[PDB]
Amino acid sequence: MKFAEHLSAHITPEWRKQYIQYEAFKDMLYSAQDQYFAKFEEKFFQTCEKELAKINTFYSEKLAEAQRRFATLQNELQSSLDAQKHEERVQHRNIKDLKLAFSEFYLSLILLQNYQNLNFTGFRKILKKHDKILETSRGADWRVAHVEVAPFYTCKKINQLISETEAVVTNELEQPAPAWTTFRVGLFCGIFIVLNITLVLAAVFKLETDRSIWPLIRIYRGGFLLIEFLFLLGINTYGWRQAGVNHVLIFELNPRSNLSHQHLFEIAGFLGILWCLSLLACFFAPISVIPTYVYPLALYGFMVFFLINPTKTFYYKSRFWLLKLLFRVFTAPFHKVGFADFWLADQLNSLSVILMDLEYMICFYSLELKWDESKGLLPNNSGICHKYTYGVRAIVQCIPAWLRFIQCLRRYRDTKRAFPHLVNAGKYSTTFFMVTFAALYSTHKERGHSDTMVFFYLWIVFYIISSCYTLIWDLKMDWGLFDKNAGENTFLREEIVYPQKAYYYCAIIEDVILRFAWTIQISITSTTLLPHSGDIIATVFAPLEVFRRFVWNFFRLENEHLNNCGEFRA
Amino acid sequence: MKFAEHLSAHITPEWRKQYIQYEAFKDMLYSAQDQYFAKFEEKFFQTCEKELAKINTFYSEKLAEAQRRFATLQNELQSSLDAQKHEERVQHRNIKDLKLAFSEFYLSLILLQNYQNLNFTGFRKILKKHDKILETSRGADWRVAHVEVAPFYTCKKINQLISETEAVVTNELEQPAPAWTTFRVGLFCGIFIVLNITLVLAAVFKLETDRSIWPLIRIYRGGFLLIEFLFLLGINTYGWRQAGVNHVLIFELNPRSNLSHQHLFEIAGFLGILWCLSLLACFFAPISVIPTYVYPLALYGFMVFFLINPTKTFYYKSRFWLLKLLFRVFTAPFHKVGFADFWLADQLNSLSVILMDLEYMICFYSLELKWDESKGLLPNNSGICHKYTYGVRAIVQCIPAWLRFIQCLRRYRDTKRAFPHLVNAGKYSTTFFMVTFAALYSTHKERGHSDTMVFFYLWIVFYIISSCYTLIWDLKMDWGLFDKNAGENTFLREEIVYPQKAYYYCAIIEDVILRFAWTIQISITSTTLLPHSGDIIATVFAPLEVFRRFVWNFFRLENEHLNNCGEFRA
Ligand SMILES: CCCCCCCCCCCCCCCCCC(=O)OC[C@H](COP(=O)(O)OCCN)OC(=O)CCCCCCCCCCCCCCCCC
Ligand SMILES: CCCCCCCCCCCCCCCCCC(=O)OC[C@H](COP(=O)(O)OCCN)OC(=O)CCCCCCCCCCCCCCCCC
Ligand SMILES: CCCCCCCCCCCCCCCCCC(=O)OC[C@H](COP(=O)(O)OCCN)OC(=O)CCCCCCCCCCCCCCCCC
Ligand SMILES: CCCCCCCCCCCCCCCCCC(=O)OC[C@H](COP(=O)(O)OCCN)OC(=O)CCCCCCCCCCCCCCCCC
Ligand SMILES: CCCCCCCCCCCCCCCCCC(=O)OC[C@H](COP(=O)(O)OCCN)OC(=O)CCCCCCCCCCCCCCCCC
Ligand SMILES: CCCCCCCCCCCCCCCCCC(=O)OC[C@H](COP(=O)(O)OCCN)OC(=O)CCCCCCCCCCCCCCCCC
Ligand SMILES: O=P(O)(O)O[C@H]1[C@H](OP(=O)(O)O)[C@@H](OP(=O)(O)O)[C@@H](OP(=O)(O)O)[C@H](OP(=O)(O)O)[C@H]1OP(=O)(O)O
Ligand SMILES: O=P(O)(O)O[C@H]1[C@H](OP(=O)(O)O)[C@@H](OP(=O)(O)O)[C@@H](OP(=O)(O)O)[C@H](OP(=O)(O)O)[C@H]1OP(=O)(O)O
Ligand SMILES: CC(C)CCC[C@@H](C)[C@H]1CC[C@H]2[C@@H]3CC=C4C[C@@H](O)CC[C@]4(C)[C@H]3CC[C@]12C
Ligand SMILES: CC(C)CCC[C@@H](C)[C@H]1CC[C@H]2[C@@H]3CC=C4C[C@@H](O)CC[C@]4(C)[C@H]3CC[C@]12C
Ligand SMILES: CC(C)CCC[C@@H](C)[C@H]1CC[C@H]2[C@@H]3CC=C4C[C@@H](O)CC[C@]4(C)[C@H]3CC[C@]12C
Ligand SMILES: CC(C)CCC[C@@H](C)[C@H]1CC[C@H]2[C@@H]3CC=C4C[C@@H](O)CC[C@]4(C)[C@H]3CC[C@]12C
Ligand SMILES: CC(C)CCC[C@@H](C)[C@H]1CC[C@H]2[C@@H]3CC=C4C[C@@H](O)CC[C@]4(C)[C@H]3CC[C@]12C
Ligand SMILES: CC(C)CCC[C@@H](C)[C@H]1CC[C@H]2[C@@H]3CC=C4C[C@@H](O)CC[C@]4(C)[C@H]3CC[C@]12C
Ligand SMILES: CC(C)CCC[C@@H](C)[C@H]1CC[C@H]2[C@@H]3CC=C4C[C@@H](O)CC[C@]4(C)[C@H]3CC[C@]12C
Ligand SMILES: CC(C)CCC[C@@H](C)[C@H]1CC[C@H]2[C@@H]3CC=C4C[C@@H](O)CC[C@]4(C)[C@H]3CC[C@]12C
Ligand SMILES: CCCCCCCCCCCCCCCC(=O)O
Ligand SMILES: CCCCCCCCCCCCCCCC(=O)O
Repeated sequence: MKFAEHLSAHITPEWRKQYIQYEAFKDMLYSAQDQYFAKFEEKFFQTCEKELAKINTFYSEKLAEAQRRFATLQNELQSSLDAQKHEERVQHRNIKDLKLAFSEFYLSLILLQNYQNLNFTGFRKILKKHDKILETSRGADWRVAHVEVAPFYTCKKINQLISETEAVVTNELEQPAPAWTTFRVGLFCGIFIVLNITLVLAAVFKLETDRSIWPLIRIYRGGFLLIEFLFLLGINTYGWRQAGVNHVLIFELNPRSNLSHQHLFEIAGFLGILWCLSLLACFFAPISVIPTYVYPLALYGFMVFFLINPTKTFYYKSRFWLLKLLFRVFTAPFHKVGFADFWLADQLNSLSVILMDLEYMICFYSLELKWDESKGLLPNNSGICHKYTYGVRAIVQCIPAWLRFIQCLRRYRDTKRAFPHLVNAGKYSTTFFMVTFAALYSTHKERGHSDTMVFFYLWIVFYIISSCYTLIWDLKMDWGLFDKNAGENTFLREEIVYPQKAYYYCAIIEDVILRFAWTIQISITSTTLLPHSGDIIATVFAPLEVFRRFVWNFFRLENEHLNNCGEFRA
Repeated sequence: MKFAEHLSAHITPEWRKQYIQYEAFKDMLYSAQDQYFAKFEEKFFQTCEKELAKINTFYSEKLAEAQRRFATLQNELQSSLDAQKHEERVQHRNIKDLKLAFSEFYLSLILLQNYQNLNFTGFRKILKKHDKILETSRGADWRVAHVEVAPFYTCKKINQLISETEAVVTNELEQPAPAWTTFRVGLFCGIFIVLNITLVLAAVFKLETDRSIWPLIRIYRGGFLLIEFLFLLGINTYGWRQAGVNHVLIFELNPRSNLSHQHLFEIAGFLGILWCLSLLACFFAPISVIPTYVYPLALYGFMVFFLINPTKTFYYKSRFWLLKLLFRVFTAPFHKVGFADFWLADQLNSLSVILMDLEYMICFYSLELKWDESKGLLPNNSGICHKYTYGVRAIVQCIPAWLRFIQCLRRYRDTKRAFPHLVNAGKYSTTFFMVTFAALYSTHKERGHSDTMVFFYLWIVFYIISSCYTLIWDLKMDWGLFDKNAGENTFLREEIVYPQKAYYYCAIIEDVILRFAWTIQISITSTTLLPHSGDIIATVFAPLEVFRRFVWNFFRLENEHLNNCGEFRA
């Protein structure tokens, strides 16, 4: 695909003869590969010099007439304001015609850096293409000897031009997804809606409830949290794009190819059917010979095979990007950290239930599950797997904290700043004390120690420090709120990107309620309180917790683009 | 909505200042209404003269350079052909660039012809709007004395210019619906699919089959037939639009607003969801107190209220367009006939099973249904309603033939041509003899007359008469096939529109096959053969006749657009 034929796709035909004719210069690139060698390798560098001057002459002429039009647009605007200083109703209609003229020139300006960047990207593609076609390194230097020094690239006046246009718009003045991809979202949004209703009815009416269903819920709870996250992240990618925050830049995402919000809802929908089908099948058990415990591996196994597929199909381009990011996060100290590394490494800190539930499924299927009985997923009637023996659950529980804490220490040894790179380590180091004091208390109660209640105090004394540490932190720097430049935006930062100010006030209240209760759940599961209360409270809070991470994703990215608090891009 | 802002909506901004500025004159009109009288009328007969000359000067100049560009393209294309007469690879690449050049030139011709016709429409809207705002007839007189004689309207050279453009393209050279509608279509499709599978499973397993279920099928068949027809008609409109057939013209539809295929798919999906819900509810009967027979009334009454709703919401425009067409069709002799009337009155001829089932439902609910028992839709265990007593079934069966015969007679009386306006009369009149002889056979067999088998031979003899009459007719004039000007397209007409001829051959075979069984289906319903065989053969043949009607609709429109066989537009 080579960026070759898709280059001219996002180019207006009015400049068709003017842009780099990438499709043309490939054709005789393969001519010599099918058909002197030094002459054939130099002619392209002279051919690219033909395109060098063609874009050099046009851009400078366009740039010169753009800044001259910047005088003209200036001459246009305040004169309308001077005209402002039915007659005025036509005048602002004439202004709105001028706002169109400013917008078309802004659109005309928009085309100009594309005439630079698309060409600027268009060059390098044909120079490395020449670089393995003829096995040369001069092309890698030709972009340095010509492109990196060419007038159409070195002069960045076009970048600062729209910077004035955007400013003057805010001072004086003030592609859709393919139809098939939109349809498939509806089809997968409909099969998921009805299938849930039959699941509700099947549990209440058909399936019997005398047998304990606790193992079934604690096994299938892992799947639901992932499906909630992917769908909730689909709303996020729509919010960023609509608001205006350039998530394509902060994420260091591929500038050309990216997943729109419609694409995310399709992956969320498809897994929704498979999860619902597996749960519904386990109830009725239509096969009557295939055991019920084989269905959970079919569901989780399918997702794993979906993610790690070599086949260059089914979102293959975007699947490796996650795989590269996931591995770089897990081996945190061995690599540097960017915004992509930080984001995923933190997202796993609110998805800790899935990692825990993986341990339960592994233990249950290997210690307490009988592979000689058809219905084994539902017990006939006290299992180590759902307990905290040896604190194996505590070790996996602290895994998400380990990834971030190591990253912050690694992020300290490249810049040597105690603030805000070591204070961040404090907020992640508190969760280690959260689980340790919990596990020791529960074991002491089981043994019967007199000072068991002493360990209860620390687990409650250390309960609060964890909550306020991450609450005062998320509300001050991650979101950037509570600033001295509040002005009109009282208790807020000076500039807001999202339309309505009530949303910022709404999330401040919500980020406190769901934070003081979440730290109970991450520590309740270690201790033993009640078999019903050991699930009924962990199943009503875990789907709530991922919602908190969803709203926190709305403001961290905005505060990373407005102020660059993270200093990732400098 | 007055065509006012949507005029400028489908106008390229490059000519925005050149088109009529409908919004400004609307505003001055409401300024008048909010605030001399003749002096008002007089000064806006010159105001439209301002746009009269503005568009007169632009169009004639644009057409003057267009025909000069027509000389230019005639200086361009054969020069490429002369250049045609890797070198030739670059030559034909420049040839394709010149085809692109002719493409935006044709786009500019498109811009010119709408700069004529949309401007023409805007004139008539503003003049008529002035005709009730100030209660004057001069505006219509002005649209006759200036618009109807204007240089930009009287000179139709642009139409033949685009004709020449299409001719040269065929000689030498050779908007998407909003995403919400597509998503809704997908949602309804998925819900329908899952509910159908649930219905099949419930029928096979849960509901008991010892009791007779024939009344349920003979009641619920009509909704399925209607839904199938609507979905197939959506596919029909998609095929028409994609092929190039200008169905906007033959149907005399509104040039601006029309129902694209996805709207039809949405309506079909919604009705399918409702029908499936009604059937599934009738199966389980969850309420256990509400009787099972009220669900068909709920479904059919909801459909009726949907079609007759006064509210100007939910496809209101198309809704009353269909209502007007149906009213004009049913009172056939009192009105003239256009393509819409003929098309709907013929569509109703292949949907007779819906009327038959409506009659059956009326009789069953008025004569044999006990309104004092909850479960009555399923008989406990010989019903006059499902029989053919008095030939009420016969008369409702021949109703559509009566409508079409009356329409053809009215067309003949308004034209006085024995061909082709009287052979159609016999083709539609054979059905009366069909049903009369079938009913007489059945009655005589019930009585036990010796010459009942005489009526058997008479029915069988008239069977082939009815079958070949409409089969030869549909294959010769309605489709236009089997023409002497075959040439390469053997057994076909000289010009074909759809891409592949195998479609034509398959449709010929399909029509010949299915025309000999729909007649059996429409003739058995009067006679009595077997309670199982009565229902089964009709139930497996009814959903096929609508498919045959769809495939006939696929070709009748092409034939009338290509040859004007019906002579409706002359
Ligand atoms: C007891 C049984 C219960 C069973 C429950 C099972 C769960 C049901 C969940 C239903 C999921 C529905 C979500 C699908 C929405 C798809 C919308 C869509 O595709 O529209 C995209 C929309 C328009 O895009 P446009 O601007 O035209 O073009 C964009 C350029 N690419 O642009 C947008 O992206 C904006 C509008 C869409 C995003 C905002 C709203 C989406 C979600 C709203 C709430 C859905 C309900 C959530 C679950 C219930 C909890 C409240
Ligand atoms: C092992 C523990 C697992 C626990 C959960 C951790 C994983 C959670 C899910 C993955 C992370 C969330 C998605 C992050 C992406 C959000 C960023 C965004 O908006 O961009 C979309 C991203 C960019 O892709 P794009 O720009 O097209 O490609 C760049 C290179 N050309 O493109 C993307 O959408 C990237 C994400 C991959 C594509 C969608 C996800 C596919 C995976 C399905 C489920 C995997 C199940 C894992 C096993 C679970 C076992 C219980
Ligand atoms: C990857 C996992 C492996 C594959 C999983 C396969 C799909 C999930 C399981 C589907 C099972 C559907 C029900 C099977 C019925 C088997 C019999 C049964 O238990 O029936 C329950 C109920 C009462 O039946 P009863 O009279 O007791 O039967 C006596 C037997 N002679 O009789 C009924 O069935 C009552 C009606 C309720 C049925 C609801 C079924 C809805 C969902 C089924 C699949 C739909 C798929 C939709 C998506 C596909 C793509 C569009
Ligand atoms: C016991 C179990 C029973 C299970 C079965 C129950 C019934 C299931 C019926 C499912 C019906 C689904 C049909 C919905 C199709 C909608 C597609 C759509 O909207 O796509 C639009 C498509 C592309 O549009 P584009 O050209 O991009 O833009 C047009 C500009 N306005 O434009 C188009 O319209 C062109 C492409 C789509 C139209 C042609 C193909 C549609 C139908 C294909 C066959 C469907 C199956 C029929 C039922 C089975 C019998 C074979
Ligand atoms: C009483 C006996 C009934 C037996 C069956 C007879 C009715 C069959 C269904 C209606 C007729 C078929 C539809 C014809 C449309 C095909 C023409 C076409 O492609 O154009 C769509 C047409 C034009 O609309 P448009 O151009 O937008 O508006 C013009 C004015 N601006 O716009 C249309 O789509 C017009 C049709 C209306 C909109 C869809 C239909 C709504 C009705 C729903 C179901 C009706 C149930 C009737 C009762 C049944 C009782 C058993
Ligand atoms: C226009 C009419 C107005 C609308 C009418 C109502 C909606 C349509 C009918 C829906 C009926 C759903 C099921 C009703 C169950 C009623 C009870 C019953 O008989 O259940 C059957 C079976 C046996 O039940 P049993 O255990 O004997 O009950 C003992 C009571 N304690 O037990 C079972 O239920 C077995 C489990 C299978 C149930 C399958 C249901 C699938 C479809 C349900 C509706 C789907 C939603 C549609 C779309 C929603 C919106 C998008
Ligand atoms: O779509 P992708 O998988 O990303 O591959 C394309 C393209 O692949 P094709 O050779 O099959 O067309 C190649 O473009 P060229 O460099 O050969 O011109 C090259 O990838 P491969 O050589 O490995 O096939 C290139 O780089 P990359 O895959 O790293 O992205 C990339 O084009 P883009 O860089 O524009 O995406
Ligand atoms: O949306 P529609 O139903 O098509 O009605 C609009 C518009 O209605 P409104 O007055 O409510 O905006 C009127 O436009 P004017 O002719 O008054 O400028 C007029 O309909 P009514 O006067 O009956 O309301 C006109 O005619 P029609 O409804 O017959 O189509 C039609 O605008 P268009 O003719 O451009 O479609
Ligand atoms: C989340 C990532 C790290 C993977 C999941 C955690 C893995 C490493 C955990 C989860 C369940 C764990 C097992 C659970 C129970 C037992 C029984 C006992 O003999 C100790 C080891 C053994 C066999 C554990 C080995 C490690 C294990 C497989
Ligand atoms: C996280 C994803 C990969 C899901 C994990 C599924 C796989 C890795 C797990 C789930 C259940 C596991 C099995 C559970 C029990 C036993 C019996 C033991 O005597 C040998 C290992 C064996 C056979 C395990 C092998 C690994 C296994 C199949
Ligand atoms: C940098 C430092 C502070 C990080 C420490 C993280 C690791 C080493 C800590 C965090 C949680 C801890 C566990 C928490 C609870 C228990 C249960 C107890 O019966 C034995 C020790 C054991 C199993 C702990 C072992 C050490 C542990 C895994
Ligand atoms: C339940 C209460 C206490 C807290 C819940 C807060 C929820 C409802 C609020 C907090 C932040 C909000 C978002 C803030 C900004 C945007 C962008 C806007 O263009 C569409 C709405 C959207 C996407 C909002 C959706 C609703 C939202 C998620
Ligand atoms: C298709 C259009 C014309 C409407 C449907 C046909 C109507 C007119 C038909 C269908 C069912 C018919 C009824 C069926 C049975 C009987 C019983 C007997 O006492 C004769 C009249 C009566 C009561 C009929 C009256 C006319 C009727 C209501
Ligand atoms: C064509 C569409 C509207 C479907 C027809 C539904 C309506 C018109 C029909 C269906 C069943 C019918 C009812 C069937 C039986 C009776 C009992 C009789 O003593 C009085 C009339 C009455 C009460 C009928 C009135 C009309 C009725 C409600
Ligand atoms: C112009 C002419 C040819 C059209 C004739 C159409 C009408 C009048 C015809 C067509 C179908 C006919 C009916 C068909 C069957 C029977 C059953 C029989 O036991 C009595 C007569 C009766 C009820 C017929 C009466 C007349 C009828 C209604
Ligand atoms: C069953 C056999 C004997 C006959 C069935 C005929 C069917 C399959 C054929 C007959 C005519 C065909 C159509 C002819 C033309 C068009 C338009 C084209 O752009 C897409 C295919 C489409 C929409 C075809 C769909 C399939 C079709 C309806
Ligand atoms: C579960 C039944 C579904 C039946 C309908 C399936 C409709 C989608 C078919 C897609 C085929 C391939 C086209 C993909 C186009 C694209 O990549 O956008
Ligand atoms: C059964 C659950 C459905 C929930 C999701 C419903 C999504 C559709 C909402 C429609 C709102 C109106 C939007 C109309 C816009 C348009 O006309 O294109």
